[PDB]
Amino acid sequence: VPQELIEKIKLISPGTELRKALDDIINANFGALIFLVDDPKKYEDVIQGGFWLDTDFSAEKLYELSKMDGAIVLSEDITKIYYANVHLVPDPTIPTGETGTRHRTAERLAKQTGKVVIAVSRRRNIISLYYKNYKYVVNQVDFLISKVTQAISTLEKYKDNFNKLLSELEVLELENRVTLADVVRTLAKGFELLRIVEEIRPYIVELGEEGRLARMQLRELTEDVDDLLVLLIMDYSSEEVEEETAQNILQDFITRREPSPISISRVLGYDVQQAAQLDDVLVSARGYRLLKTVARIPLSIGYNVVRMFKTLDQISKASVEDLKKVEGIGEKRARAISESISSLKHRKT
Amino acid sequence: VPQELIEKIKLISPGTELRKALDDIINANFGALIFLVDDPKKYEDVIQGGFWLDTDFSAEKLYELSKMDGAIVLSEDITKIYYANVHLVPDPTIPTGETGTRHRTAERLAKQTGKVVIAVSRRRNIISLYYKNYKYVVNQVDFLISKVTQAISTLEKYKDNFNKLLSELEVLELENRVTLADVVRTLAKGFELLRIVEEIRPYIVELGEEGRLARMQLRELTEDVDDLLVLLIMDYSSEEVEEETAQNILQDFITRREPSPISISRVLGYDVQQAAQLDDVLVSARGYRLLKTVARIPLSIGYNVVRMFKTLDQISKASVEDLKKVEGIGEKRARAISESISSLKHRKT
Amino acid sequence: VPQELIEKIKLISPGTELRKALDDIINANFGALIFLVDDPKKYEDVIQGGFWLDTDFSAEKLYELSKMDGAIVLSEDITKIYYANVHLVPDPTIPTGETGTRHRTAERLAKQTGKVVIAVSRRRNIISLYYKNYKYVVNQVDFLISKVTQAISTLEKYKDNFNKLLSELEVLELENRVTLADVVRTLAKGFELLRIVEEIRPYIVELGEEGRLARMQLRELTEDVDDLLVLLIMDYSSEEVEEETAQNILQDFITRREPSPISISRVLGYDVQQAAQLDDVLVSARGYRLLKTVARIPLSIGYNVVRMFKTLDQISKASVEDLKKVEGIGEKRARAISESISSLKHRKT
Amino acid sequence: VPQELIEKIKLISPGTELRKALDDIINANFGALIFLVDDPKKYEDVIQGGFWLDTDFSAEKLYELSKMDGAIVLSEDITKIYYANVHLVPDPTIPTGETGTRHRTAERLAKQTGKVVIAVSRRRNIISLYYKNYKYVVNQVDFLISKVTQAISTLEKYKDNFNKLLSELEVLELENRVTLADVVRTLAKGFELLRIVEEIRPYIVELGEEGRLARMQLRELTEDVDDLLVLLIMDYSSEEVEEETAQNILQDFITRREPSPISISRVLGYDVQQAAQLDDVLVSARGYRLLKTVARIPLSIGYNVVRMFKTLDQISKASVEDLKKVEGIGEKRARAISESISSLKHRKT
Ligand SMILES: Nc1ncnc2c1ncn2[C@@H]1O[C@@H]2COP(=O)(O)O[C@H]3[C@@H](O)[C@H](n4cnc5c(N)ncnc54)O[C@@H]3COP(=O)(O)O[C@H]2[C@H]1O
Ligand SMILES: Nc1ncnc2c1ncn2[C@@H]1O[C@@H]2COP(=O)(O)O[C@H]3[C@@H](O)[C@H](n4cnc5c(N)ncnc54)O[C@@H]3COP(=O)(O)O[C@H]2[C@H]1O
Ligand SMILES: Nc1ncnc2c1ncn2[C@@H]1O[C@@H]2COP(=O)(O)O[C@H]3[C@@H](O)[C@H](n4cnc5c(N)ncnc54)O[C@@H]3COP(=O)(O)O[C@H]2[C@H]1O
Ligand SMILES: Nc1ncnc2c1ncn2[C@@H]1O[C@@H]2COP(=O)(O)O[C@H]3[C@@H](O)[C@H](n4cnc5c(N)ncnc54)O[C@@H]3COP(=O)(O)O[C@H]2[C@H]1O
Repeated sequence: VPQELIEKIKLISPGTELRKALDDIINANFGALIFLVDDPKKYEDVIQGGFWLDTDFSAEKLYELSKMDGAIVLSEDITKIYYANVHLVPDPTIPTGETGTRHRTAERLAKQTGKVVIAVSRRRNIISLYYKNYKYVVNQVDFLISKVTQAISTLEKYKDNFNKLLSELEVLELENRVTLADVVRTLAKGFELLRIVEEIRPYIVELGEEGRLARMQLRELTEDVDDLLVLLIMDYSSEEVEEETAQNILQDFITRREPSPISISRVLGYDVQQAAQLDDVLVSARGYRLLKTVARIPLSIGYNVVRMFKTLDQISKASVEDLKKVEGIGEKRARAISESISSLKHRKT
Repeated sequence: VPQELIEKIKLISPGTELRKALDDIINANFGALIFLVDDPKKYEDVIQGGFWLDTDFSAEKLYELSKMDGAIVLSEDITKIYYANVHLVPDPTIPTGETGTRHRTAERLAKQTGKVVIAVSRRRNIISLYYKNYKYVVNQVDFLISKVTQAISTLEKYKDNFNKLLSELEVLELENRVTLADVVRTLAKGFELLRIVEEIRPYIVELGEEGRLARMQLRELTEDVDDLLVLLIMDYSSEEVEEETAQNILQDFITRREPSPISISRVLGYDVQQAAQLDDVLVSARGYRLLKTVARIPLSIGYNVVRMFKTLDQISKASVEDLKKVEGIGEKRARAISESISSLKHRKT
Repeated sequence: VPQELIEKIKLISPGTELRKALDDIINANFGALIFLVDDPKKYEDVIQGGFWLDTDFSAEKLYELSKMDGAIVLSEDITKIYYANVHLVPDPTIPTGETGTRHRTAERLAKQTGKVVIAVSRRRNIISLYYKNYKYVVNQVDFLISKVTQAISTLEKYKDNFNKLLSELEVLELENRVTLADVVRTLAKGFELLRIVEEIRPYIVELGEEGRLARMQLRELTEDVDDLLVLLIMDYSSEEVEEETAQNILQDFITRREPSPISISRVLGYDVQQAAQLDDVLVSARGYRLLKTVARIPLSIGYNVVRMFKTLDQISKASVEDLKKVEGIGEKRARAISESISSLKHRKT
Repeated sequence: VPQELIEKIKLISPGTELRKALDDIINANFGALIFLVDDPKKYEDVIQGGFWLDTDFSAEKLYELSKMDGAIVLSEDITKIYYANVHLVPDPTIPTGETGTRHRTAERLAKQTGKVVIAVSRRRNIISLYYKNYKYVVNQVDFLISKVTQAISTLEKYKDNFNKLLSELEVLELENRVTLADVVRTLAKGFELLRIVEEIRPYIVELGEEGRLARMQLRELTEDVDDLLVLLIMDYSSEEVEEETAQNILQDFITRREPSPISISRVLGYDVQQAAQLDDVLVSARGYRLLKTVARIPLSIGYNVVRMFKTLDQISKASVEDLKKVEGIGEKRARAISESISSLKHRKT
């Protein structure tokens, strides 16, 4: 959805004065045809009759004016009401796939002028926004909340399964018994979880102010998921991979590519044919995930540790003395690494 | 519910153009009587007057036409609108249990012609679909979402209890202190959980496109439950049982038979009279569940392991050398089996 | 709420044909005044004019008849429609606190005849049922579902807190460091949880068929809570207490008495003044809870074990030989008791 | 929101007879203009015509009277209905930002008389309450329940994350490996959780009787959170801090100040510049949290223990003999402290 169009959508999103007025118009079953222009004098060819108002905008004024037949003309920033009860006359030759005089008029005028035109039928509760060659149907909050609440509840389920796969993989990592199947399975669920987030995003935006709690819920649920997926990619990719490259891997599986077993294993650098082979491939974590998230060791410094010990397994066997031989690790970071790992092994395994 | 009827239901399920039109008809309180035929010329005996249109179908056209009294005649694939404002005259002698001219007309015409007839009253919000001798009442999405959301919330509860019973049984299995009561109790909850899924299924289908999130939620919640139940049956049945036979046991308790303690113990091969005897019967897991789900050993190969060690208890005491004496188990699978079991015992017990 | 009245409520609960008709009447904004009698000939003094029908009842017939002014007279079992469009004339001297002719008429007639009278106003969506001197207002399903869904969600919260208190008490029990405060705190939450269940019960009943999922949810959530509370009472009461007596203690705190710290400690047999003293009183579990729920030892036999070992602490130190000296405990039950306890200590502590 | 205004809001909150009447007025689309005064005789200058009633108030009476045009005059405590169908004539010169005769009249009269004036338009479902220079818009229960249910669901998410941070910090505390980052992160989530509670509070109040379940849910979810945050502040502040001072720290971050890392660390007494330095600062718990919440040692006595051992780490190494050297700790409290700590270390680490 183009950004130039997303900007216009904000104009009638829950929270704005304009939307408050449109909600009331809908509740009263009045119809509405609103034309947003900047220079009223320049549309004497498409705007006919009505009353010249040139007054300050307000939700109550718009509502009251919508009681009359015809269209209302507002300024682009919704600060002035220019005309009311006007007859809009766009070029009849302009193609339109709309039905009815009001919507056909709205699409034609928007295409002809490159301006925003809002239409509301008397019987229905949707707001149709036309801008240039675009058409966006805005829904009432109740419909949006139902979809968003369902999506969140769905996300909770995926997240619960992600957490179980993660704790299981954690045990396998600490014991160095991880297979490519385990890794890919965890990444797959992580990619599916973030995809759901991406798909509900437009619903959230459209909710405007009414989407505050929904946003907070999405944040609490998916907080550090992205980072976690990036660290897993770095820890299990066939060959050393830069963080940015890992983040790009993530972005691709979250939008373009499809998170299938073989496909994920393929992008990780493993030449696998059948998904049954995944259980056959053994892999050892580099150690980034634990070093950063648990030992609180910056990636730039974690590279150094991996460069020397190569795997988490070796890192877990290294003494403080051993660890201090690494650039960037003093008695403090050496203790943190050593202690955080020995603590997890004892508690988890 | 016959499949030939489920096909017709899809025609007016959320997502289709036809349903979009019917939703609008309902919202406007217009009534509707739609007849779906393939060869319009062949019904001159039941179709009278009106206007011959023979035009391409669209939701807006259907809606506009429903403003007139009478019936609308569409093509079976909903691509053409043949007539509008017609008088439908089915045989008056045909039996009908419907009330009112419109619904009695619809049921008679559907029975007389073997075709689909859709009726909508002006005052109510349900869609009545008649086909041959069938009648299916389709509900609005809001009603369906309420029932489905409740069922899912209910499933979450059953699943939480299933998970607790499973972790408890896991401890008992690793310690070899399982009784027939423990097994049957876990299977019972598992059968009750899947039954709920089966009962909400028609609601999900009827939701059409609006049932996407609901489906994803059901999948995340019951993902590997079926497999798990089949493996339990294989591990605790009185005598060795094939997977297919286990899957058939599952299908029966999920639809036909009732998951009562004694009944489940009976089908497992145990001659028990009172449910109080279940706590008295000791049983030892064959080992399939752990071998497949944890060691990732294919059932065909797990049979071999069980054939030799007979029980999970013995399998847990076998060394890698011991395990490698089995056909299909090399140093890799022997390690996986041995390590995965010793890890669970240490962590869980 | 009297049972004789609960019986009449069932007549118009979701699921019945009568309620289906009333729902439609409400949806159409028609009013309704229904009189349920067994012998129509015997009310010529309160029933005037209208049409004598004496026909079989059906939802559609009732609905159609409600289009006329006046009242409808049905048979008590809702199988016949006796009159329609009648004028009901109860004694004007009978006291009534209702407003409007229809509701004042309904209450007077119900009091005068001891029969059921149902009233529905044209503008509102509630069903008012009058029977003798009772009046019950039945609500639409949507209102009931909202309250019930909220209550269940609330129960989930109390249950989560109950579970945390229980696992904490479990640790304390296995270690024999329980104080009267710990016990009372757990019982209090358990009494509050079951009370909520008792308060939502009428809402559930009133939901009729539409309350199936709600019931299943309440069952899964509070399944073995009652038993658990009874066993705790038996394990921590100051002096040995019979099961029935424990169940009566439970029933009282779930309805009559208020679950306050001191009050619960008082009824347990402990003479405590301030709630601050609770942390000062040390108590040792008899062992019933663990013996029955974990070792699967019947209470009649558990009494024997307690009679000899006195406390769970001693029971946990007893060998199989020691345990077998008890009446009712053989090598099987001795092993179960010994093994189940040693397993919990190892896993939990 | 001023308390003098909150008092007036209660007058029309769900549960009151007045609100029951207003809900009905709204459902019937009747309008309403209600004036609440104590001495009717004293407003002959703003009250004109209508009917003098001087009768007892009831919901049905108010409803019936609202069918007439004009205003209704009630007594301040809602016990009497003084006038009906009156013309209200407040001073036209008084400033008003309202639209329409009814709302402009209501705001003017409330400002002019310092009394409560309630306005309801025929088309909308909100109740507008005017009092002196205040204006409060009351919403229907369905709107409030949706917001409250969302907020609670959001709180559940924050609480789940708080619990995970707490268990993680618990491990770090028992092992004495806590950094200022860990502490601040936990406090931040705790401050964000309580803030949400504070923001939903007005919605809860406005729900009146319909907010009972909502309140119970908020209580179960945030039960001992405040105490826990206060104890953390006491355990990790740079210098010894009194409980009251800790509670004041809490109140500030829950309303005035913003819970940002550096800001929280700053108020704790640590001179930190960048949030990256937090991971660099090591801190040791005083021991209050564990002493009070786990050992059940009063803060007044816990001060003594800390005064001597200084840190939880030292407290965990102290023998019963060592602990008994402290004022206020006998064999009982010494055992509780020693045993509760050794139990946590064994179970958690
Ligand atoms: N060129 C044409 N071709 C065929 N029929 C025509 C027509 N012009 C007017 N009508 C018929 O008259 C109806 C009502 O016209 P009206 O101006 O009151 O009431 C109108 C008007 O207030 C507004 N509206 C529609 N087009 C407009 C425009 N170009 N400019 C300003 N307002 C418009 O929307 C209302 C409803 O529109 P709707 O089509 O549902 O309803 C239309 C339509 O059935
Ligand atoms: N054979 C008969 N016996 C008794 N009464 C008769 C009748 N034929 C017509 N009516 C009376 O006239 C009403 C309205 O007829 P209408 O054609 O406008 O309005 C009709 C019509 O547009 C449509 N409809 C019903 N039957 C139809 C049919 N066989 N073919 C096409 N349209 C039909 O449904 C609308 C409402 O039907 P509804 O029964 O509620 O309402 C009926 C009914 O009360
Ligand atoms: N004794 C009386 N005193 C004062 N006013 C009187 C009255 N009798 C009749 N009315 C006035 O006439 C209105 C409509 O009478 P209606 O019979 O059409 O329409 C009635 C009638 O169909 C039904 N209904 C009420 N009482 C009934 C009864 N005793 N028997 C059968 N039907 C009754 O409920 C409808 C609405 O009742 P509602 O009171 O709202 O509306 C009443 C009321 O304002
Ligand atoms: N001074 C004035 N300036 C301009 N127009 C005037 C006016 N006085 C009356 N009207 C016009 O008459 C309409 C209806 O008057 P009404 O008394 O029936 O019906 C009224 C009345 O029952 C009530 N209401 C409004 N102001 C009131 C007041 N000061 N005292 C008592 N009742 C009032 O609210 C109803 C609707 O008010 P609404 O303004 O929507 O509708 C008003 C308005 O369009």
